[PDB]
Amino acid sequence: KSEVAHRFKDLGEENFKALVLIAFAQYLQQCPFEDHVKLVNEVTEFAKTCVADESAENCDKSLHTLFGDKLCTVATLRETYGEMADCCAKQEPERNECFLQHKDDNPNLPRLVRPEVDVMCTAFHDNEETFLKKYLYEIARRHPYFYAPELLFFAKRYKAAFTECCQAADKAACLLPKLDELRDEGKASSAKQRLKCASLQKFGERAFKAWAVARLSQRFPKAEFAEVSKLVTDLTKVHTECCHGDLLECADDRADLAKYICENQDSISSKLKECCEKPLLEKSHCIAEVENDEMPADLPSLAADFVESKDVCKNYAEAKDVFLGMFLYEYARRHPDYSVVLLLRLAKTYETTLEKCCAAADPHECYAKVFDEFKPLVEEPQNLIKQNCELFEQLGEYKFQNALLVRYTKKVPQVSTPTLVEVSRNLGKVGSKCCKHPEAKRMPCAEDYLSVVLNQLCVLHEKTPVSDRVTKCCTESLVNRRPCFSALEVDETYVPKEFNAETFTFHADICTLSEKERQIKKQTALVELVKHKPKATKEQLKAVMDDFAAFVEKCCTCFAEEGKKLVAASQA
Ligand SMILES: CCCCCCCCCCCCCCCCCC(=O)O
Ligand SMILES: *N1=[C]C2=[C][C]=[C][C]=C2N2[C]C3=[C][C]=[C][C]=C3[B@]21[O]
Ligand SMILES: CCCCCCCCCCCCCCCC(=O)O
Repeated sequence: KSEVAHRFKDLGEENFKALVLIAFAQYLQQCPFEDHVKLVNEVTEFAKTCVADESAENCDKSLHTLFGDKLCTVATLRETYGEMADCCAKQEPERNECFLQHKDDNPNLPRLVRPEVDVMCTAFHDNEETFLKKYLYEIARRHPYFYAPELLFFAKRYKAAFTECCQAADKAACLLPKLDELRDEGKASSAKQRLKCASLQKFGERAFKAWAVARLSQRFPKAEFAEVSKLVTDLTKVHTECCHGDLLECADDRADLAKYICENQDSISSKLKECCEKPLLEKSHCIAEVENDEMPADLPSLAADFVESKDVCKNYAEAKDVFLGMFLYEYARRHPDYSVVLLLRLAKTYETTLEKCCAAADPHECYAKVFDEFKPLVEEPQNLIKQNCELFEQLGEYKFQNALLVRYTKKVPQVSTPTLVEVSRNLGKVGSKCCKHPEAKRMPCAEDYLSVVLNQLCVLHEKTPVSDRVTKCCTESLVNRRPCFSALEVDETYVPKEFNAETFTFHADICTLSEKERQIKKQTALVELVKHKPKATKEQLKAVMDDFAAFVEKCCTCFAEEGKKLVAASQA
């Protein structure tokens, strides 16, 4: 079975010529684009010889072998990959394992910098195949562990924005907003894939399955616990393998899970019809982002089996993870409106309760009212979402972001100004995205988007530690991470920042700037305003903000004239 030829079929020549490009670009991050093009063309030509004759020359070697063979022929030594060239002296599965250990992950590559809209649409027109292929090359060499089929999914959406906006009226009003959402979603996926690999190693796979049972029970409410438990086991085995870095081994386990799910749709979900009729690449991908199946009508209460029962301590003791997983599965399938972390708080609370009750003379009397403990935990994110979405409606996205700047700078003023501006604007975005949902779908939307922003804040703070309270909340636990950040009181031991005079100086270049960039600096100064006087309160801050609005809108030169009056007047 010639694997290079079989891969070429059922996957398509176009997807083959793109995955081979992403694959080699993830290893040879230093080699130029045109050098990569020949290698993809050479592998494509060689694959075509195996397509025309499966038992031809060098067509009997498997995927890792021909990959490793072609990779060890590029004068890899002395060209950055000196150590990676030493992998050639090994053989499978040591040579490929050696290749994975030498992915740079942090290559000293310049910021990509997008060209002008007219330049891109012209380059996209005159040479579309070369234009898009350079896009895959430049992104794959900077994200060496980004799952290649997933990176290919973004390339299609990248091309869809160019075909529509390049033949339009105001192209920049069409293309540029699509590219930013595309680039933002690309960073979110990259950080999500890493957060899940780090969560697997830091906290162990016992807690990883708990996250998977809850999410899968919400996704597949019409599935038995045994099916959900098997899907969680296989899904964990896939993530454990895909975090090693090997694309080929990750893809095969990822395709076997989709095949099993499509063969057992009648015992998993009713919403996997059009999902399972997609090709190999999209099948595994679409199932990951599948809508929750309809909840089974007339589901009994969890009072019977988990709090009343007759004897439940015996059931919990023999399997202190299965019985907790059955409670999590039954609670999650009934509450698709809860976040995954909320359901884990209820289970962990139900866990700590049983161990204190089953360690008592009358365990039943100890756990007789365990469900009263869940009400405060369910109402805590609900009140936070409603209090913040309502404050978002009466403010708009911008003024909601500024209310978050003041609130979070006063909590941790030690955080750098560019990080406080970035995190607060992204936290305002989850308001513009999730408050447009009803209460039945607001908590999961917030959980998914907050997990992206809160992790981005942590990885920035991890590389440059600054606050102990940010460090504790960032390394506590992924279940208690959000309640940790929301429980931060304002910093009382913080000494006010010194009045840097130039920081509050503006120069009328902000008059004609950029709607984002103009308010980036308008929000940067607001952070520096709060850092200088951390005891200003909203009334005085709304006064200085109102005084700045009249100073900026009118005097737009005078920025030094009226500016000096503002600084002295604000000193109050
Ligand atoms: C975001 C891209 C990650 C790439 C590696 C993913 C490895 C594991 C993904 C395999 C899942 C296949 C679909 C499983 C169906 C479960 C749906 C769900 O994830 O909630
Ligand atoms: N992702 C995500 C997350 C976060 C935190 C913790 C954990 C986790 N995990 C698990 C699962 C299941 C299903 C789907 C997805 C997922 B992940 O990986
Ligand atoms: C910089 C500190 C960020 C703190 C984030 C507080 C934002 C609160 C908004 C409502 C939180 C909703 C969380 C739902 C998921 C969960 O149960 O934690």
